[PDB]
Amino acid sequence: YLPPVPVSKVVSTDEYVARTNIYYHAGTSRLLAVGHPYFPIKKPNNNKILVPKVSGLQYRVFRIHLPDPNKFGFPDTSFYNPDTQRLVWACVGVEVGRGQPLGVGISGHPLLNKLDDTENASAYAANAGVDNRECISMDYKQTQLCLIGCKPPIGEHWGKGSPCTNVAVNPGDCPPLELINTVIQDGDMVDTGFGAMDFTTLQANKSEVPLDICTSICKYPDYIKMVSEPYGDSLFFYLRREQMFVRHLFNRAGAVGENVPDDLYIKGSGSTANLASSNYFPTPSGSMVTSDAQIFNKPYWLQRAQGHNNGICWGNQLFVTVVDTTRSTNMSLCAAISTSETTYKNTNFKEYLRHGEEYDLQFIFQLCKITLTADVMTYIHSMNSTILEDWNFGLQPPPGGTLEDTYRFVTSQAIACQKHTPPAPKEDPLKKYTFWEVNLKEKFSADLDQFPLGRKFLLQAGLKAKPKFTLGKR
Amino acid sequence: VSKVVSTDEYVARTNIYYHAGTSRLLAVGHPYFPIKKPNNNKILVPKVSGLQYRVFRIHLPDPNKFGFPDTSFYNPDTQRLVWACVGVEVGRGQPLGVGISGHPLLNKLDDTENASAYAANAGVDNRECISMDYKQTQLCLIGCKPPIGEHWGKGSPCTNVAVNPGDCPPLELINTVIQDGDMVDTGFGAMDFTTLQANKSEVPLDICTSICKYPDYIKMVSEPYGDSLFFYLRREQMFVRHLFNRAGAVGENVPDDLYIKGSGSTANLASSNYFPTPSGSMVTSDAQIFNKPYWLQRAQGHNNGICWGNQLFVTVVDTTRSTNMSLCAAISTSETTYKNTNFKEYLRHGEEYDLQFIFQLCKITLTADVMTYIHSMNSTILEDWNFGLQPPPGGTLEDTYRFVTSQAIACQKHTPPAPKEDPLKKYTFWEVNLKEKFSADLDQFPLGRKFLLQAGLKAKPKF
Amino acid sequence: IKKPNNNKILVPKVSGLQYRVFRIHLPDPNKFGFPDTSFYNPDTQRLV
Amino acid sequence: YIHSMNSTILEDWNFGLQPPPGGTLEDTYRFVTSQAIACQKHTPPAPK
Repeated sequence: YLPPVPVSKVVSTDEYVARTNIYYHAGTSRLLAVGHPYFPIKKPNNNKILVPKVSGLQYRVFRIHLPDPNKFGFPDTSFYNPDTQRLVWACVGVEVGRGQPLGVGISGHPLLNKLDDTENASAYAANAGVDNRECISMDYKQTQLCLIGCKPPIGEHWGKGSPCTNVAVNPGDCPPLELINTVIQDGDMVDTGFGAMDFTTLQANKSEVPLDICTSICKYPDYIKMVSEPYGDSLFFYLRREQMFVRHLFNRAGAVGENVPDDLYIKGSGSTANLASSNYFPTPSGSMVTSDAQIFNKPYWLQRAQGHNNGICWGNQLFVTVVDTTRSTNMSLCAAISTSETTYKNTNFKEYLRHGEEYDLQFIFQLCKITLTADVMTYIHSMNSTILEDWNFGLQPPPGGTLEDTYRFVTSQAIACQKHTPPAPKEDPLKKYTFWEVNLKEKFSADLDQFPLGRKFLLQAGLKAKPKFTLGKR
Repeated sequence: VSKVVSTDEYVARTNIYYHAGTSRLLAVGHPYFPIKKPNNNKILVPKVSGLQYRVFRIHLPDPNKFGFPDTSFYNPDTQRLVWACVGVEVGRGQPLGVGISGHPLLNKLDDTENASAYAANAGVDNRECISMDYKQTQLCLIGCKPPIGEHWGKGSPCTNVAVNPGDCPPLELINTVIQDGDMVDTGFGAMDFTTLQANKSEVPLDICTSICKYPDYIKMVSEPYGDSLFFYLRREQMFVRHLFNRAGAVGENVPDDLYIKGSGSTANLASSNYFPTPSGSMVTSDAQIFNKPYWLQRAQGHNNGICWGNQLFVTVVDTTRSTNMSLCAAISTSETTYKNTNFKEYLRHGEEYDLQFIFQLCKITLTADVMTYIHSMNSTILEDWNFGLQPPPGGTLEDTYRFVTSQAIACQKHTPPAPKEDPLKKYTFWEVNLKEKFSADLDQFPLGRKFLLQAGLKAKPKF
Repeated sequence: IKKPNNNKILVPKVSGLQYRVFRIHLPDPNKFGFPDTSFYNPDTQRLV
Repeated sequence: YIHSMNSTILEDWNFGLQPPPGGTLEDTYRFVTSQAIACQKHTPPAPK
């Protein structure tokens, strides 16, 4: 309804939204974490962990919340009746601080699938034995990237799907592969260049790769999928950098999975008629870091983006994804169980492994208003109705009469508390999805000049009315 | 627009007033329990006492059907008519006197008011025959939605600790619609004794099975439209009389550090539980809230005396008339030497109210906002009106006739399901029909002329 | 009510005879949105 | 007069120091945790 008829050409978010005259910033200072690089340290008898597995290799998701435009007001509001009009945060600019010293903590595995070196063969190697696996480590591809939007980022991975049923499933068959997209979660594992997939399922050996990735299913972001969003709300911006190069050239150790056609060579003799393993694998090697590759510690100013979405954070909500390989340093240390004896005894000493983390979030914001027609209300509810859930705004559809309400009696009880300890209604439909959280809703300064970040923005766009305290000469 | 508005906005007041009312009421029953044939489940006598609550559902006929001496002043197309309730009365004819109740086996230890010596040891089944008076109370409740009560009750405990037999059940606050026949508080609080009291002897008969309930003014008035009640009045009083003990195994011992260990007779701790004996006080002719007119102009809710769906509610409870007349019949009229074996004893109990209602007539103009706002409030209202349409279906049907002719066309007629109108039909309670009783004159009635007297403008023919 | 060996309360002691204090916080009105705030200056002024 | 009455009042507002400059200019905010190994943010007492 309303007079004209439903033409299908979308509006881009700077159509209806209006940019206010006023700006803000707040944010947390920093964060830490420690952890063991390889695996979590737990109470051995229990299943509960004393320590989680932690590394820079872990995708770190971050989700931030903002105060209500209606409840949280501001020094000059003059421009709106809350009846017909509402307000929304807009994200003009973003920072990421990283304060660690830069270095690599690497990793490896105590049993690695390996056969031989293919680089220079001075003799024909032996034949497949029983469990020749060995203890080997490797560096990883270096990577830096940043992700910003109101919907979570969406990665992808390989997986084993169900094959169409023809060949009777035989243990040891080559399993079918399938390419699967999924939401990114916290603690998730960067690719090593060995691909986003499930090793533990798809590799029965489990010894093919270092511990960290062997456990989990690594994921990789899809620009194709994500940016495809005709809203732009998944992500309206990003940057990325990565590098890799080859180091060593090896063979797999195990029974040949799928045989080589013999017509591809000429028949051998002695042990040369015995085909050594044809499965080769490269050795990824991280490269030299630099000071200038950092995509961090530097301001960005995001005005136009690829989607209709322009810098709008719907539902008081904003996301950031961060990937750094530079700070991956894992420090080693030991405490001696006996400090008496003056002779060095490896048994006296238990070496220990911990890892650092540091982070910053500092967020400019510009406030914004919406004028409401049904047309407006149509699209958004059409777009996503949940935004007309939390925010009525003030209104259900333009009648928007109240609900003959339930006003809550749960406030304290007799130890009944299923007025809910099985908690309150609605949800985050993504609440199941684990990832890290911070509330800023308390922090906002009314003027920027207090902070190092902001004044840059005052500097960047220049000062219209420069701060004047009538000090200095009069 | 959101945010409910004062009904006097869109409603307009007319120039016409009407009156109707029942002739009267007179009720008889047994106070303590209902009577039924011993083998049968059918009631021989219904249980009746003043202590029981009284609900009154009062229908009105749709005024839009009610032709006026001049109907021209409105258009039946664009508009409707809905009744406004200006003023309300409650008649009571019984002579004022107080009833009473008790129980033949009452859990009791001893008198705690004065003790010259430490008590004895609890035996088995020391319960006694003792009675007490209930708190005096008067209240009145008026509105277009059912009066909302509340009570304590047992909820589902947290599942952590395994409940052993005799453990303390957790407690819960439970709203419900108020039903007729339910019991006033005795001062023992609104809850279900049946569930939370296994002894069944902890209170006098009348309330033992039922659930005493009490109106929660907050949640009631908390309704946005006020349609639960737009008005009320309340009076009650109580004072203490006796001080007793519960007799039974102690559920939870007192921490010893709260006292000093005794010895001999003082070694055993007497029952810790005390419960009061509530007492009604002197009744008076002055505090009666009945037999006197009321005038409802402005209420707490945005609803101003608007009765939606031709429906209006009255909830009235009083203990002042609780008088229980006792009577006796003789099984043998011969002997002149009296014998207690000769007489059967019975208890019957009277009840009398009366109802007279003013009404004012009101028209509603429509727009979309109007139509929606109501439909927002309660859409069932428009159903009883003629607006909301609702195109029907129905292209074709195949009648095959005839069916009892047993060449089989299928087996067929399945659509009774919607005589159903009252959603509260599950709730049984007192009923009255005024629909016939309207009249267009306030002069011929005792009540009405006061309405004129108050607002003035006596207008009567000449003689 | 408390577990007999424990020091932790099983049930809180409650009776009408107990006094009741109520502390009531308000949020700072100097952060708080008004349909029109221009009637004052947040610099030279305050709100309580 | 206010500072006479109760000085703690001026703290909760702005107005940290007597005429119109502003600021408590040593360093302010810090957090050392997230997940649980290192001895918690609450090993130090609550200052406020």
